[PDB]
Amino acid sequence: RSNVVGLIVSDIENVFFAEVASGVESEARHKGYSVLLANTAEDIVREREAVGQFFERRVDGLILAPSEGEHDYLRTELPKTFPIVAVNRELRIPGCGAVLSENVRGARTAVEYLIARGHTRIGAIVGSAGLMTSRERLKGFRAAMSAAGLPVRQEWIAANGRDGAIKVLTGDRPTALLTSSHRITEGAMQALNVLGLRYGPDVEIVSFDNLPWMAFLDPPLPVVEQPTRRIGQEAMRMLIHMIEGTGNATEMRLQTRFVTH
Amino acid sequence: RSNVVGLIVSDIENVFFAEVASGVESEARHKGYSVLLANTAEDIVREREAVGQFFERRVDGLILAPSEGEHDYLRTELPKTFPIVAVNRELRIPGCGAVLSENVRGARTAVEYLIARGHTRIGAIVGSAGLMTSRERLKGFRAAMSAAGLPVRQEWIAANGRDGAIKVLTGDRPTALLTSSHRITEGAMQALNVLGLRYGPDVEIVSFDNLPWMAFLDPPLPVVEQPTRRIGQEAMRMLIHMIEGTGNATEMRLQTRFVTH
Repeated sequence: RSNVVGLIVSDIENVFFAEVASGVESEARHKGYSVLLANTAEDIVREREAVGQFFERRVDGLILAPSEGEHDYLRTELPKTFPIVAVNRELRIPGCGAVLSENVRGARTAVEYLIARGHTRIGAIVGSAGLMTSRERLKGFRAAMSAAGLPVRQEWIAANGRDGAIKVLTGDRPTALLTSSHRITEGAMQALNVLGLRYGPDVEIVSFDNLPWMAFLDPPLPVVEQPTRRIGQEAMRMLIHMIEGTGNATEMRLQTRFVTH
Repeated sequence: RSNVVGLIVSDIENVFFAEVASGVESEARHKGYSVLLANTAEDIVREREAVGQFFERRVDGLILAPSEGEHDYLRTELPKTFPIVAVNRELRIPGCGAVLSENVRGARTAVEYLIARGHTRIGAIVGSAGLMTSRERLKGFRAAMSAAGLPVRQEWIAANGRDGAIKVLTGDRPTALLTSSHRITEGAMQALNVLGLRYGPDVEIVSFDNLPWMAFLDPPLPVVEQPTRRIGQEAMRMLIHMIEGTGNATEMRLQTRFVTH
């Protein structure tokens, strides 16, 4: 009834979220909704403040890219009729929708690709260990390695992640890494030349997130592309259904695609 | 009096604008304003629709990253008392504030660096020829060349820019290029290997925008860093003054810094 929706993002400066936001804004606009923006910069205290601020302003609903931390307040501080849909990371709160990527499958595909190239010492640098995304991407890694009968040393796993990369690469160090996002891939690239190692001959990398600069390297960095704008567009579509009473909250898993270039 | 401000951005998916939006949102929040977001994707017809949409919702004012096109409709379709501050590109409408970078200075500094390295065949790939940013970044280039007594062939100038790069680099082609943003730098990188040329020994590059990937290259790509967050914060600060009657619209030029890595 107000035709305003609240979009709260954990990091607008990260291009993943910016493109999610573009899909949200494009859908809302096509349907005649306005979009209130808040950026939390991964601070849960700010996320809570924006939730309360957006609620008091009586937005019709919230699209939330959650920051790392507890989200129980959402279930006790808000009416059960206030529609929320999460992107990227799930809430695990009854009634809250989620639009999420197929992380397990994408990671398993990326790592198989490395295995098919002849890597056996393969590691993984992920972001914060507690996240749904880190957890599922790590899981895909383990499943690929397991199916190939390749053992995985825990010292090969780390949770920018430059320091993590630097630690796993100064170990029987891996010849290959799965990185869980473009920003971690940045930190891995920083670790290589901190350690004097050579992207390519010394270490190969498969990453999530399809950034143009990854294609400029030699070899081109293979990536798992996430359907960022579609995540945004579908969250807004599910939020609108919830608001106008034409549909339910659900967990939607969207396809990723492996790009080898 | 509503405590809502309209942020209209020409391309939220471009990291430049995402970081400006971040600065705007952080300053609005600190002052108890909310931010409605529109993304135009560089379409002036969408810009005008957002402006009208935001005005009818009675936002207190607008921060506008202008899309290329005519902006006189601002001056005729809005009350003179409606505060507007532009970022990145100026409006040239009486009463509208602007928060811009020091484009001439930063470009001259980057090109002088190339000249101090021993480049004499130096070109420039800029974005759309009309824009204030392209115009000023080109001017800085010419002033550096001039001061060094190095002649510039027009055919070294092009206004992604992959095609423009491909064109200037298949000419007495330059050994170095100024590129006017990270997105143009992507197109020049694309051109290099379309042409079979080598970043480095064949063509060097200085760019605006400080992206982490630029430092992974060999050599590292020197950049003119823009104060993106501060541009957003100050544009919001100016706009708030204008709304609460505590200050005036003006043109602010913000310091950029040259990063060689």
